[PDB]
Amino acid sequence: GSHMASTEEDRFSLEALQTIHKQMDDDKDGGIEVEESDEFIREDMKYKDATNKHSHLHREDKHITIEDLWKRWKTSEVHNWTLEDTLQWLIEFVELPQYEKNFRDNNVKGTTLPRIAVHEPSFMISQLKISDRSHRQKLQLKALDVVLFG
Ligand SMILES: [Ca+2]
Repeated sequence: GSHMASTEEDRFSLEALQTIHKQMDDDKDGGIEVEESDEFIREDMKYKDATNKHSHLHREDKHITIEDLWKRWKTSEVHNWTLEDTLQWLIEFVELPQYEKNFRDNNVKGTTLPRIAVHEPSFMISQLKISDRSHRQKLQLKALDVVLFG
C-alpha cells in the first residue's frame, strides 16, 4: 500500500499516534483543532476526563500536528516510565494489581502505553498470559489516556 508499515515499532508507536491523531485531527491537516479533539475526548477519554484533558494540553497548544504527538509524548513522562513507573501507575490509576507483576516482569516499561493498538494488535497482549478484555480495555483506555494527556 501507499501507507507502508516499516517496522513493528512504528506500527505500534506511529500508528497508535496516527490513529489518535486522526481521531482528533480528522482531517489530519496537521493540527488537532481543539474542537476536533473534543469529539474523541467526549467518549474515549470521557470514561476518565472530558474537558480537562483539552484544558491541560490544549491550554494554548491546541493545534497539535501528527509529528507533534511524537515529540510531545517523547518529552513526556509516559514514554520515560520504566517498569516501576508503569506498574505503579497501573495499580494507582488502573487499579489492576493482579497483573502488575506480569507486565513488570515480562518487561513492561513505558512501552505498551504508546504501543497499544486500538484496531491493530497491541504489544501488552503478548506480554500478558491472556489477551483478554479487562487487560486490553484497562491498558488501551489508560494508555490512550496517558498518551493523549501526557
Ligand atoms: Ca484538523
